[PDB]
Amino acid sequence: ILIDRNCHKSLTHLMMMSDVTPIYFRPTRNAYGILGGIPQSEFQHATIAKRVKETPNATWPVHAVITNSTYDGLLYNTDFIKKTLDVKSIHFDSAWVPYTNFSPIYEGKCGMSGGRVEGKVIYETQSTHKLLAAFSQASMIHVKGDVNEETFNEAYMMHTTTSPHYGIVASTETAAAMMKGNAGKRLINGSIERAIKFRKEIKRLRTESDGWFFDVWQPDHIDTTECWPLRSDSTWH
Amino acid sequence: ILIDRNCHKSLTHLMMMSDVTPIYFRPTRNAYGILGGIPQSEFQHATIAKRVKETPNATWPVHAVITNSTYDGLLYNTDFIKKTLDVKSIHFDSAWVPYTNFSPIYEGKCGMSGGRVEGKVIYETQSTHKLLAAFSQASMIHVKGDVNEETFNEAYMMHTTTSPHYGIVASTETAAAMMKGNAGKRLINGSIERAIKFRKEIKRLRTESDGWFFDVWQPDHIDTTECWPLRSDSTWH
Repeated sequence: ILIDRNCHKSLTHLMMMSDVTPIYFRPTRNAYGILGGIPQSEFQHATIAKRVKETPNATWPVHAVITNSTYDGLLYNTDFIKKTLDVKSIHFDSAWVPYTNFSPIYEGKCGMSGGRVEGKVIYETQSTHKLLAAFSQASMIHVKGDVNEETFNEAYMMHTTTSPHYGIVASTETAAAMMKGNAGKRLINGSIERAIKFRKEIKRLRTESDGWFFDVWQPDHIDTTECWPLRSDSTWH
Repeated sequence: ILIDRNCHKSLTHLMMMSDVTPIYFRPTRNAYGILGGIPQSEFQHATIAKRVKETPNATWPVHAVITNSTYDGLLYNTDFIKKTLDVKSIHFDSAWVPYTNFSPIYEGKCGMSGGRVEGKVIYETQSTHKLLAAFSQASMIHVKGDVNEETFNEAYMMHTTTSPHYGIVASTETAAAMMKGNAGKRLINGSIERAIKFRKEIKRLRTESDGWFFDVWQPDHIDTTECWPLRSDSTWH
């Protein structure tokens, strides 16, 4: 497998249950300690083949797991990933970004963004309770492609319980039901606009106050409702 | 004579016209360059007699000239001066404080404050055009005591012109006429209150702004309409 080093404890637990072998991706980071992302060089065939070559008992990876976004909300250019990562199944551990479909700001920024990619199956495992409105221990597995229906259904049956809490299930479905229509679009756009307005006054109060004040790790000029790209020609990140 | 070192060019010009001999008072000063005042030790008999003793061709002083206030508006405790300065005539060059009588804030802070002092004549030479409302080249000489009327009238006639500008004379009298009644008291109290309110916001804007701001050389807590005394237990001065 190609597992992100910026992973969860759950992926480590998975690797300890199953007889698999890793190549770890190498994310970047700043002096703050914010876990950034994997460079573009570590998704092409050359570096993956090299890291396969200097790993004992390792073959060509048959699966890839990527934390999209990171813990601090750094989305990837997932179209680049789904085009150039030459594995037969790419998994996006989108625990912190489950709200993706419900605003066109996040177009091209999840596993389910864009159409059905050819030759590989895209997994996305939105943690619905985290950022949407759902009871805890609620999650989803969205696939994109063709999978063996009975084998994958049996694998799903393998890890879940047999008598589930129907409150959690009803909350899991009602979370998506809160997002159909105009009310869900109004929710997502209101949340994003409120976040942007909070960001604008926290930078405003920084320049209004005396002495020190709280800074917020964001581009120096933000005034539009978009995912602000991290540019190499700036140094805020 | 006992002339303040914090003097005007006019007093130097006077000393060059007349065959007199000085003992110079020694005012204090801060690092800003603000001319402070003479300490209390240099108005008693011991230091004056000493400075007479180590000055050639010098006798006991028959006149004293004191700049009250200074250029930066530092009034003296003039009752101390009129009690302990043992000369027969004390002159206060009150060019910058002509408005003294018109608010009880300045009680005990001019030559004309208090009653007729015994044994000496107090002069005060308010420059009326400076802080009151009068045309330029206007001034007054207020005396307090008994003077030789014809000799002093002849000395006054000696330096003034013979055909004066009656606009300046009318403005000189109208400046005092602006201060009788309730209108003059309202003028002086309004000016002092406006000054105090300006001082309170300039210290307020200092703590409101970011980075540096203009400071104002005044006590850290001012909220009353009084001449704020310069205390040895504080360091703002």
